[PDB]
Amino acid sequence: MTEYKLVVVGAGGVGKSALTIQLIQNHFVDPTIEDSYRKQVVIDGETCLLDILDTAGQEEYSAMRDQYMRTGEGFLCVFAINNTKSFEDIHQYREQIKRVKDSDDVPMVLVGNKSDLAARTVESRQAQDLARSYGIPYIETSAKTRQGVEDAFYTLVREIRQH
Ligand SMILES: Nc1nc2c(ncn2[C@@H]2O[C@H](COP(=O)(O)OP(=O)(O)O)[C@@H](O)[C@H]2O)c(=O)[nH]1
Ligand SMILES: [Mg+2]
Repeated sequence: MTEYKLVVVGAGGVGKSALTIQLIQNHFVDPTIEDSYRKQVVIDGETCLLDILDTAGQEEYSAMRDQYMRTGEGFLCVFAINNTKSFEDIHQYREQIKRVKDSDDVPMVLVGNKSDLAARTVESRQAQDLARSYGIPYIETSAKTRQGVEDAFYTLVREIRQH
């Protein structure tokens, strides 16, 4: 069976775990433990197996994180739309992924999470522009309402398929 190795990266607190648990278990929810989840799904008719690594356990740029990240095929790069720092951080996360995969074109999607919360501090247009300047998709999402959550992950699989 076709497996898709996915990795969820981004600043602590943006909703990585909430997005993953919503995708896998269909409900909304330890920010230090790092682990992988699996689930058999059908995407565009293809029955397949997602293997999802939920990163945590310190900002980033330890070799330990790379030891975990290196096995990933595609990356879900998440920020929170009310946390400007988490959005600035995407540049670094993207750089770290390119270095660990030793590639200039790694399957990746930008995810603006916490779409249910108002008074956003990152406008959609700006995030759409970042994704476009990177040549990757942008999906907005809420781990809380589930809006956009399948679109974000399934989109990542479609990027893996096309690379
Ligand atoms: N309102 C709202 N809160 C969220 C969302 N996603 C995560 N959270 C909350 O943000 C905090 C961090 O979420 P978590 O998934 O643990 O973030 P992580 O550190 O990136 O794994 C927790 O209070 C979560 O319940 C979301 O989409 N909407
Ligand atoms: Mg977490």
